[PDB]
Amino acid sequence: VLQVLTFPDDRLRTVAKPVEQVTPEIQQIVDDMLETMYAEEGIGLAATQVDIHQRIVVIDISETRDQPMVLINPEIIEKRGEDGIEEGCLSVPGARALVPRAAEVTVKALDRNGQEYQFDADDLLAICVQHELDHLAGKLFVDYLSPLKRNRIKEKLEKIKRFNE
Ligand SMILES: [Zn+2]
Repeated sequence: VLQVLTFPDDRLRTVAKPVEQVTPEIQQIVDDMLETMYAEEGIGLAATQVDIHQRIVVIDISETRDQPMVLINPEIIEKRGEDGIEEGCLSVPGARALVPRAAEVTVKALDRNGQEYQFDADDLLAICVQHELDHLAGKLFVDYLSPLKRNRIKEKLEKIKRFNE
């Protein structure tokens, strides 16, 4: 029954806790998060973004939208090089900006079945991994921008929700 939190919500700054065991409940969070992500046409989503404060990320960067990746307790064990591309975020609707990142990452994680696995990534996946793990640390891509640009984005989003609740 998930919707995405939007900047400047303080719940987006919560540091996620490790998942302890991959239970059917965790599997259900995973499934729901993938449905949300596809419906919002995203290529990644962190649990923190739907107010679930546990280290779960889902990603699909494929143009055919059928190559899902599930990352439970992901950890970047090595970063190499520098790169960056234009990023957006379902939690920052309407904003896009170049973010400096590592070019390559080595990532360890559990899959949807609790199997630990390790992989290297570059290009869009490396970027999306970094972006999504930032969320689990309470960081948003607008944190890499200038204050004036970030403040404008914040003010525009606050306006949108000013009559809520
Ligand atoms: Zn994001």
